[PDB]
Amino acid sequence: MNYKKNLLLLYDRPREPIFMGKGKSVFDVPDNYLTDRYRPIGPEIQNRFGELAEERIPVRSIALPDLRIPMSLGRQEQFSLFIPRHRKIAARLIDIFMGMRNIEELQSCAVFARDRINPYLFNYALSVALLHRRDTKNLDLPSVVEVFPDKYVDSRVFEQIREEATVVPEGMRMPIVIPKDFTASDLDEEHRLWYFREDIGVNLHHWHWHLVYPFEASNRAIVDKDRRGELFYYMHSQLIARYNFERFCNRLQRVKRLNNLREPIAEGYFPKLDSLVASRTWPGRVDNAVIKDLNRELDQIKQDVSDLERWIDRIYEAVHQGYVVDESGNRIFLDEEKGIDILGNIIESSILSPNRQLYGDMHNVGHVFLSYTHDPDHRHLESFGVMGDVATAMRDPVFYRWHSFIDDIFQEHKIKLPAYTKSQLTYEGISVTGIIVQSEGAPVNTLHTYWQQSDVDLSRGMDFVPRGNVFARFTHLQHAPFQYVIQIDNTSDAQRMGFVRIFMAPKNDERGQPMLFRDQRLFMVEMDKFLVALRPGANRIRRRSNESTVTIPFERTFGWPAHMLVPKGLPEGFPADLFVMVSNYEDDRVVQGVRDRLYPDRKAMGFPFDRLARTGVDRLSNFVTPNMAIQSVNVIHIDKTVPRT
Amino acid sequence: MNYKKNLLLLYDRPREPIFMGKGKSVFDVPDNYLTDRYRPIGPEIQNRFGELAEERIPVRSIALPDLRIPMSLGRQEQFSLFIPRHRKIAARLIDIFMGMRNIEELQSCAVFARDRINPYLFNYALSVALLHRRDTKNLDLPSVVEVFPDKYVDSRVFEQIREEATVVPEGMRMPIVIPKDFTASDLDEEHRLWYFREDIGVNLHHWHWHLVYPFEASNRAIVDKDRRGELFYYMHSQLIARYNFERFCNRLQRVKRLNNLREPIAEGYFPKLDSLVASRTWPGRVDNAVIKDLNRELDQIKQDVSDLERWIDRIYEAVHQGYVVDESGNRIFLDEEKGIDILGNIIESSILSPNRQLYGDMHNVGHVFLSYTHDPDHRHLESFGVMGDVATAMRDPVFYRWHSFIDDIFQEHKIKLPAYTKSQLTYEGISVTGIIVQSEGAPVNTLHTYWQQSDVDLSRGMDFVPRGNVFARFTHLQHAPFQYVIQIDNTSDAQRMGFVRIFMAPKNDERGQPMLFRDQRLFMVEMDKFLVALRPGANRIRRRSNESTVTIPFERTFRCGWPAHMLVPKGLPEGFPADLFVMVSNYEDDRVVQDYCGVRDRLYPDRKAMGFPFDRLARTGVDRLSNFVTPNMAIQSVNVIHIDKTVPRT
Ligand SMILES: [Cu+2]
Ligand SMILES: [Cu+2]
Ligand SMILES: [Cu+2]
Ligand SMILES: [Cu+2]
Repeated sequence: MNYKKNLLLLYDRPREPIFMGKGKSVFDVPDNYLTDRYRPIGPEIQNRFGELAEERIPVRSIALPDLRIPMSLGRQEQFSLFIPRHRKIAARLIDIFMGMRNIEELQSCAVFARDRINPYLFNYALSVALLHRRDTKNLDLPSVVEVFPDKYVDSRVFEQIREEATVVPEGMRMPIVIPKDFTASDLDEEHRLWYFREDIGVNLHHWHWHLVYPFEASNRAIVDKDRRGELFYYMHSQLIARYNFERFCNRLQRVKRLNNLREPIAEGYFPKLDSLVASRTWPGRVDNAVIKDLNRELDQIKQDVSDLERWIDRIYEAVHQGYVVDESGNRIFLDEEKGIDILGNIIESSILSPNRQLYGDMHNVGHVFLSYTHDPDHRHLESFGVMGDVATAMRDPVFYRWHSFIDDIFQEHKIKLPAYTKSQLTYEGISVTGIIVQSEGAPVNTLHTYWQQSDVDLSRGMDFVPRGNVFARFTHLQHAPFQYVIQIDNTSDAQRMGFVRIFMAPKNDERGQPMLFRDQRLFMVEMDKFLVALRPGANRIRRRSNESTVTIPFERTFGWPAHMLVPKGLPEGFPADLFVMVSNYEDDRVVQGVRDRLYPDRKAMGFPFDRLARTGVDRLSNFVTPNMAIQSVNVIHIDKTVPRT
Repeated sequence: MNYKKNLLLLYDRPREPIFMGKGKSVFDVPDNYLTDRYRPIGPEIQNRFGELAEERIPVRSIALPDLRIPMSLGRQEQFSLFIPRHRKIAARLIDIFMGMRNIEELQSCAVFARDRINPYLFNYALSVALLHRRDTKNLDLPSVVEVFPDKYVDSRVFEQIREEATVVPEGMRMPIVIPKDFTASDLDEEHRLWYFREDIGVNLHHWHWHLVYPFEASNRAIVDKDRRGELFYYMHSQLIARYNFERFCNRLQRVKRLNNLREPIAEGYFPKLDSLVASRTWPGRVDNAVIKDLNRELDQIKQDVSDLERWIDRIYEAVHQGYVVDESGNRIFLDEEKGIDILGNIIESSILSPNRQLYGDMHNVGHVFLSYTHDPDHRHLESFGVMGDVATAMRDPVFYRWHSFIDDIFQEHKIKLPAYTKSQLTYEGISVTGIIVQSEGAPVNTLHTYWQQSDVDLSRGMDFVPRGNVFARFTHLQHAPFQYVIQIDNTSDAQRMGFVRIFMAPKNDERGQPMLFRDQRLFMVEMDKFLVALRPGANRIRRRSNESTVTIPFERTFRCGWPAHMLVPKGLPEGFPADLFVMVSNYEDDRVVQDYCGVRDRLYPDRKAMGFPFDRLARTGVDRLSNFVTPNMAIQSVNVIHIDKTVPRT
């Protein structure tokens, strides 16, 4: 019905009151729905904004549960899911929206609440409700860039957009270029990774992943998605693999973990963002900032660094011991199957953790500590830095250090698992004899990258700005389209089903030597995984880059961003090993890419390379079984700006 | 294509050679496909049976893997999946059929093999392949009663069917009545349970359950179905709950477990079956037979009773300890979630058992011991009794004693789990205020049962019998149709999703008082479990007996779940008092996303343990059902009346 489309109007201009009229419509709000500020002049308003609209949406006056808790968070305050208190507020609001029987009462509850609670919080609470309420399925939620551009764009543009929109008539408006590589100069070598850390695409992917797999909400089934623990491990683990790749393409070494929390943090980061909702800017972190004990009475944070250290010490112990202990006192064993999944829930701290009280909230609390170095006891009445919000956390370099550490902890369980036997990763009969890649107008086994401007309408997000279009020009990494061509022999006499698993790693190390397996296995980034039917004899499989199951199409973002599928490489060319494996789909099958049910692969995530090598294996070229293939690829960057065409 | 329909012709007349022509068709078999006996007279045969056939199916000559192992089992021998050796033979044949490229070779391999290997084995191996192969989905396999009636019918009828078919012309043939209550007289009080033990329906359900959820070495993909261990526990556990119900309706006490294996078995059983494939009869077991150490060199069985006892001693230890140990030496914990599932695989010995070598093959080996009391060292060259075949095991009373024991072991784990808290089984907002049942022409809260003859065409199964129809008349328990009517209040302000869980148990004890929970919880039989959407305020839910998720209709079981006609216990002529119970649980917690009862092909659609409200002990203060209840539950006194009359099928 219309109702579904009418809720989407709530996302329009989040700070403009709901009675101001969104798109080609306007809401006919009761007077008891007006805020205390505006209610005493309600007559002057409803009339003043009503016209020039094709529709007037009526809204029925309902009972409405107490909205005290939802309204506890200030309107001009920041909202983060990492802060203990906010979690309880959001989870309560989510509960209200979720608890509205009809799609009409959801519209009524929403319309009332919208102008009383924190915009950032509202957006989250609604987003979560719509996606998991049963009436509002298969919907198109507007990109959070378009509703909250302040979390994605240098604050400098805002006063240009205001100028352009006020001075120049519609149709003659110039697109606003969004600054790139703007957070640090060349004195900071970290500035080179702007195209990854600060890319709109990857920041959206991270935000959205945490939307669909929350770690604590209310009602366990929403949190309890198949293998979400392992997902949390793997997804974040791939972020760093990809980051470490991009590091090598900018003449840097692999990211160093946060060894220990007492030592200073070398790399500072000023994000250059200005929250229009908080009307303040996000604080920066200086070079050689030190983590400090938190005492944020308001936010309900009373945590010492030693608490964090204690959690880590215990988690390590469990991992080495090989088992954990639940609240009850019983032991649960970190086996080959569910071990990783358990560990994930323990480490991030999802309510699925078998003993939150003992093993703590290790990952999340780390995000808060790192974001509050500048004001840990709230004496300066300052908010958290960028690492305190999932939406912005990936912008900071320290993210990769903290997430690097966390990964090492997971590793110190994976290295305990028994090596995959020759048997276990052989497909009797199947043999892959070669894989290549081809781009139009480029040699074989060669990938190209470059810069590319794209346009986004940030009009819905620009509150109290003259209506019209406001196009912004993003510059971001892009790769030329390509396709894999895989030669597979059956030699069985029957149709064989198989999973094609494609990863890519660097060929050598930072010192220029052909990488060993122990090293290289951790640098393999997944590129594709798809099901294929093989006829007896010979099969030529072809797969386009845009068919990738790791990626989501550009149009959707505006899943990992498509333009970020290929590492940057170097102008002189960057050498890389492309790897493919065909596994026996009958074993890997899940009787029942992203998936809203169960995860469609029985094998562990990162399956060929998650575990250590079997004895005698030393490098990739002798790890291989017949049903695998390696290929030298060369990744060439070109510093030029292509259009979108 | 046609090929799918052509394989179904293999099931036709299992002992008639494949070149004799099945249904309205006949196979055009190569001469190298003929048997050594018939090869030298091929010229005379292909021609002789070519006549009267509409279609002629060609068959291409292929290589054909070595069929030595499949052919090791004699043609006139019995076949059981419990016997270690047979498992290896079948698993190998399954492997051959499974490994054939196209459905042109599946048909070719089959056609060749069919007349060289044991019919019972062939049927199994094919059934398994078809049910789990790629091209052959949704294919309706003929009822195993129709292909092998010898496992389901008193041997006496066979010489009547032969007489009738030879003497009387088609169309004028009288339906052959199948004897009921024929295995024992009234001196044996056990004879009363014929309508359950010997019912075609329940024996088919058991056979089929083991088809779709094997434990067999085979391949891990086929055996590893979601929670099959818990399934094995629950399904068999419900068999005994239902059996114990039917016992109470025949003035008998609850089934006594097999305490210890050294003491005699009081209840003998002569099954009165004659295997036309083995051309012999199944042996009986005498009263006060004792289990004896097996030494069946041929079958590859060298097991002592003490071995069994040792496995039991160890399993008990693990259950009390609260954990098991895998081959590697690590400890795996029998937790609230997966504990039961693990234990199931350990006890039956499914290849999924985390340590077969230590905890043994306890359930299966028990079936063999009990079936070989009459000839344990093979000195008398006799085959196993009825307990040695899944197809027939439920006919013997000892089945329920052995399966009763096994259940007690599972229980020993369940009583360690923490009681469900008031919180855990409350649905905040939902309140069930009443449940009733209504049958056409009968007071409220009253169920009726009776006898009913039905007809089945056993024509496909009657080898070397003049072609035509051969209808057999089965007498079996039946219940009058009914429907539940459940009054549920929402009081929330939002549409609430809920699982309706319906069980039924006996009302009072031996002394005539309300049964206590500790006792009654184990006698609750599942009657239905279905999803329901509740509007704010008041909701009147109605559910027909024939919509039950525990059951499958008549049509299926005569051409899979529990037979529909066996859904209701028999009750008494004077009326049998019973507590009907319903619970509405919060489906959001119980949901298993996903796009029934015992057999579901997909993952199991319920996060809660099987049995749910009654699998665990009572929380403190609870004592009987009427104070176990939460608002979202309801109890109702039902009365089950039997009437000794034979209704027609209409
Ligand atoms: Cu994250
Ligand atoms: Cu993080
Ligand atoms: Cu069984
Ligand atoms: Cu059994």
